[PDB]
Amino acid sequence: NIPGAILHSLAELQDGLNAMIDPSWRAVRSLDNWALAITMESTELLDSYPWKWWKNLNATPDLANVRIELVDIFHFSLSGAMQMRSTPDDEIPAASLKPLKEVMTTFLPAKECTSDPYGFVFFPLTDTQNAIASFRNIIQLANAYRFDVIIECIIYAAEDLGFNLVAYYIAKHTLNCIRQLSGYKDGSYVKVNNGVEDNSLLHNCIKDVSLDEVLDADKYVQAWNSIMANVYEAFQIKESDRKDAERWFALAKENRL
Amino acid sequence: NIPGAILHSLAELQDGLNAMIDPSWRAVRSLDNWALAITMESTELLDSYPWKWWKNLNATPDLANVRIELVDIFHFSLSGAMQMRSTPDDEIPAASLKPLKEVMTTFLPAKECTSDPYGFVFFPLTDTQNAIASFRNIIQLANAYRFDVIIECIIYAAEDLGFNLVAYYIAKHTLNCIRQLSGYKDGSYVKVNNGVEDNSLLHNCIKDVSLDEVLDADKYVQAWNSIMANVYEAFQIKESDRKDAERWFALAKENRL
Ligand SMILES: O=c1ccn([C@H]2C[C@H](O)[C@@H](COP(=O)(O)NP(=O)(O)OP(=O)(O)O)O2)c(=O)[nH]1
Ligand SMILES: O=c1ccn([C@H]2C[C@H](O)[C@@H](COP(=O)(O)NP(=O)(O)OP(=O)(O)O)O2)c(=O)[nH]1
Ligand SMILES: [Ca+2]
Ligand SMILES: [Ca+2]
Ligand SMILES: [Ca+2]
Ligand SMILES: [Ca+2]
Repeated sequence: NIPGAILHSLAELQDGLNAMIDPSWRAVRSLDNWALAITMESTELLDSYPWKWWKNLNATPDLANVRIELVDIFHFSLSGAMQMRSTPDDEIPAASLKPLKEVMTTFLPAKECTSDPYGFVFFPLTDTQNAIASFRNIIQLANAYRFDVIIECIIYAAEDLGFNLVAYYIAKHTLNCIRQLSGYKDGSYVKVNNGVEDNSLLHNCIKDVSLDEVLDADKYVQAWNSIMANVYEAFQIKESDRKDAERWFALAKENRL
Repeated sequence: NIPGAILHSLAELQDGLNAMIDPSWRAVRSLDNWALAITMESTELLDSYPWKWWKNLNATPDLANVRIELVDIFHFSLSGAMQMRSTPDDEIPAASLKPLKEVMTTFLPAKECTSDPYGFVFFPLTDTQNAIASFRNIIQLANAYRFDVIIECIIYAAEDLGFNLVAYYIAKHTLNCIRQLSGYKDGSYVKVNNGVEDNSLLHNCIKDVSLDEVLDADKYVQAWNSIMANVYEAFQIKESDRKDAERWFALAKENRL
């Protein structure tokens, strides 16, 4: 799905969000931090499905929420990948250098099913049993620091669930920025404001964005900016507290220098 | 901490709760089900701690909630252990028969610390970094079906956090029963009723119970019955909808026949 130059641009966005949280995030964060964050998000993903046999039987999967949780994993996976790229070779943990088969047991659904390219995520993801096996595997990828592999898995999940991964990433990226501006660190952010969850507003912010537009080498920057603005406008954020893509790219290009 | 005959009696309680959920639970449930449930609970446990570096900085650990989450893991671990005991030898998965070192990477805190007997959980559990390493290990035990090992870990955690594991188990066991009577399956249960979480009521139901009383070979049944009644009374449950220990033991003894 995603061209290399687009993925590089997403990483730059991720770098800027991470730096907003902590200027020297590479020096302060650890590979285990990102692995933990992914593990935690993966359980939020699974909680979108009616996996419990003792509660809410015959509930249908919250597939809309799944979009969000996939994008959250993606943020942490991009982060872990560049944490790895920045890790000196002699500080790379053994689990990430050993054969994958030696550090992971792979889980499979009972019923026959499509797979992603690797042997890890299963379709359709409308199916609870496919989702369970999928994200038990993701947690084991995380534990073995295979952030790049997790990234591929997410793109295929997004393909199957029939949503625009990149568009959703920019929307949530923007919300993540918004939360840091609005007291997320000090506990004053109202995440569920008047019964409504902040994530739930993001869907309407991406209805107007096409698959070709968000990945198109010429069009992507304008399209990402329009998602950004939609999200900032949805949260009543003043113009002067906003950033655009170019700005995130600029902050990354000087962070690299 | 816990004598063998007491653990056997807890298993009988667990068997009865599981049968209330599904009469033939051994035939319908799988080892992966219990492993998944433990994985999910372990993330709820970790969410009691200020592990996030981007939210609610300098929050203190919800150690009271930790008690509950530990007991939830215990319920699923007892369940997995007797699922294993009931699994024909040729259906036992390889991960549970291989050397533990071959199916698990063990996580350690950075700072020096006490351990439980096995090499898996770290003290004090007032420390976020100890908790993180502890439950990343628990999830890997779960994935390798080491339910009995998880059980030992929980007893040592309870020792360090200075609470009565068995007393808390009976209280939550009773609440689990109460939820099944009150529409948990069909979605009509009010878990957060008037802003208050049901689990949060359980603490006052165990203040009057001592460590010696709940494990004492003569006294344990009366003590467990009094916790049971306290919990049923805390949720306004009519006498005729209650069960006592003897009753759970009786239901187990005929389920075995
Ligand atoms: O250094 C970071 C830290 C967080 N994040 C982002 C990624 C992810 O999209 C987001 C997740 O934040 P939370 O887990 O705090 N909340 P979420 O959006 O999952 O809702 P919930 O509170 O229900 O978990 O945090 C970063 O990108 N970089
Ligand atoms: O077959 C089962 C299924 C559930 N259980 C119990 C064990 C555990 O104490 C309890 C957990 O139920 P939930 O996860 O539904 N709710 P919890 O108490 O963790 O609160 P929350 O909804 O916040 O997860 O279910 C059994 O004992 N046997
Ligand atoms: Ca989260
Ligand atoms: Ca999330
Ligand atoms: Ca739970
Ligand atoms: Ca729980």
